[PDB]
Amino acid sequence: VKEVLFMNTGEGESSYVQNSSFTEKVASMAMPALENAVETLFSKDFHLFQAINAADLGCATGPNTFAVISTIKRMMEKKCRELNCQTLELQVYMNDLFGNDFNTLFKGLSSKVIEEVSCYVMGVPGSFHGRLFPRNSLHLVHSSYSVHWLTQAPKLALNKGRIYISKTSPPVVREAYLSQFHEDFTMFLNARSQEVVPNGCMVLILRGRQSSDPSDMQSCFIWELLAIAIAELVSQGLIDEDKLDTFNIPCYFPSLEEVKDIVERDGSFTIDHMEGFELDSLQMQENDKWVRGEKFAKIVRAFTEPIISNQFGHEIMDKLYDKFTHIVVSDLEAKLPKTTSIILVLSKIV
Amino acid sequence: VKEVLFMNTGEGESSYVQNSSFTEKVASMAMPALENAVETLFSKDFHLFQAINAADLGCATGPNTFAVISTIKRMMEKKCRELNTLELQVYMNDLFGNDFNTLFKGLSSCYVMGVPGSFHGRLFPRNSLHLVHSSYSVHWLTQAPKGLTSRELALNKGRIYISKTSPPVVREAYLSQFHEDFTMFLNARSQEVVPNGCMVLILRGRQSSDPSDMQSCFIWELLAIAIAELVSQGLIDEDKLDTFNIPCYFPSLEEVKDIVERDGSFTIDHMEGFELDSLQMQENDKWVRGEKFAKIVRAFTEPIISNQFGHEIMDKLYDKFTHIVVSDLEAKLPKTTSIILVLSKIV
Ligand SMILES: Nc1ncnc2c1ncn2[C@@H]1O[C@H](CSCC[C@H](N)C(=O)O)[C@@H](O)[C@H]1O
Ligand SMILES: Cn1c(=O)c2c([nH]c(=O)n2C)n(C)c1=O
Ligand SMILES: Cn1c(=O)c2c([nH]c(=O)n2C)n(C)c1=O
Repeated sequence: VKEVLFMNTGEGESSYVQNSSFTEKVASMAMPALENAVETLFSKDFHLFQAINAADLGCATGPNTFAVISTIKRMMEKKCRELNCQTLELQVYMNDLFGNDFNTLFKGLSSKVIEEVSCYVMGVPGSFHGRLFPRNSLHLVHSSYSVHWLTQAPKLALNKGRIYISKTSPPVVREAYLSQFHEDFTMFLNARSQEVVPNGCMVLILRGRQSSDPSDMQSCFIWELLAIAIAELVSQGLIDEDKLDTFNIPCYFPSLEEVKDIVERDGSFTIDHMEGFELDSLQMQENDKWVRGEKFAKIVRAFTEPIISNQFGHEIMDKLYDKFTHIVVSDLEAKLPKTTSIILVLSKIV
Repeated sequence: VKEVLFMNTGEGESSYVQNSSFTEKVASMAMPALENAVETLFSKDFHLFQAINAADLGCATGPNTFAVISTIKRMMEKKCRELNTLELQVYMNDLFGNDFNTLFKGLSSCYVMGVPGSFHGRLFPRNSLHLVHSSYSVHWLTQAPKGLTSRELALNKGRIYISKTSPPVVREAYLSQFHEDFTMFLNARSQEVVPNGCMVLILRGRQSSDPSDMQSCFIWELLAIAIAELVSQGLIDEDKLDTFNIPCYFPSLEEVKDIVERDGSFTIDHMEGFELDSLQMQENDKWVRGEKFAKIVRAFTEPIISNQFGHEIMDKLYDKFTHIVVSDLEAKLPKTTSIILVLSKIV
């Protein structure tokens, strides 16, 4: 399951790295959260000797992951100047599933090194649902749009005819995802529990929703639209529907209260600061519906192609996303509901 | 060179991972050297608490780097029980362009991480390493040795390494460079290894103490002729074979010592040499056993050579290589001398 989850490898031509415009803005909207978090590590005083270990979980191949490395070093070098002490060292651990194209990210990481603080970038392949780093190895943890991806799909059963929680899917389809996120998030939080230094800090950003029920269009339109495009191909006979009935995507966008309660029960890290914000799903600067759709199709296909192609096949991929782009521009007039995101800042209690 | 050096990236059939034939034997001989060093770290006692950091500097995409990790972890498993809750952190280090995807594809308490970059510079935080390993990686320079230019034409015309048909300065030139680059490796590593930490490094060198001995440099010699013959055919430019010199050096046992002596940070617990057959030689067909030697040569020299002559004429080059090895020498070459060197931070 984690053996086939990742984003478009390479390159970048219509891959993940080229189509990372939206997610870069989420980091931009949550950059101060990191900046404050770095300052707290300096207020801790204990982390000033001798080296500070930070890590980004779920870095893909895209240009977003060294954005935060830049802010961490910049902020660190700034407070390094106030302390008037050139001893600060920084080791950064970039984490993603094995299937990820590290060479593309490495080639990207190769350019930005090459200065008060030295920076050491290491790559850590593997799932973050288990333990990745030795005990008390991390002062700071950062994660953007990677937490919501589940360990496994929630569990002749059926979620007809969708790949996700919808208005057309009652009722354990909503409940399973809820308990499943609790299942996966707990592993994550608990695996971190032994990984982060006491009084450490944590900054998590994931895609969620403000609605009480996730079947609302704003919450689940990506999967609802994907579910339509695959279903229409079944009408054409290109794909068998019983595969669509069976396939549901291992991912989940939760509400803030659900997310809080998830962190509360496991009293490892107290919630320093939580917040929910909605960005315009796509820009929206183009008056051409095809332009808005294509830019949004290529970015949606970018982070969904490998996980979907596993179930439906490499070959038919091109036709599905073309049908998906079409119903966005023509059927939906290049207009989509807002996209909620959740800034989640924690600090280990032990 | 740091940008354009990597082993053959991929997974078959010319990839270095499929061509680990020779190196897996060297790792076997240095396994006891590795076995002991891992145990001396336990003798250092302080390393019991709390987690031990190991680093392989030069792991390619081949499976040989897992061979080193497996024994660190397995040896520790026995040491902990007698001592009665441990953790190991292994860093895989290599240049960029290294098929870490292939590396990590072959990959899948012990937590391993990938560290891209040269070991001629800083790679790890200060006082963070207890044990460091590097097999057949250190003898690569960061550049063609200085002093092969210009004077103002020149100089190793027409070969790619130290040979008989060459001015006396090339022996000094290659020894000059290696000294400089190795110091930086020792200099950089001097500030990462914990005090009384351990460092086990493996490279190949000469036993003849003369750089131009056929035994010591047959690989580059057999290549140099292989390139040269294809030059006569007009297939490859002539000036290129002359100007280009390979960024690698095979030091003597005594020459290694000085380098380590000059830089007082590391002391020598042990240092030895062992010569292995360049090929087996357990096979009867020369034309079908020299190819395996030809394949593994192509596994680590294709990218560094394709860079200067283009990948366009590569296939014909190693075709002559195999021909030279299997016809001229009748599939018989001098043994490859390998060097085990065990060090400790003098702090
Ligand atoms: N269980 C898991 N363990 C480790 N990484 C995971 C994971 N589930 C999803 N991911 C990774 O999380 C990534 C989200 S895309 C990365 C988001 C952001 N643009 C950035 O560059 O940081 C994907 O590459 C995916 O491989
Ligand atoms: C659910 N979700 C998105 O919606 C999204 C992602 N990156 C984008 O740019 N978008 C829009 N990823 C990574 C994802 O997980
Ligand atoms: C110079 N040189 C070799 O000659 C060699 C290597 N691997 C082997 O199997 N051989 C023989 N490597 C890694 C190397 O750099």
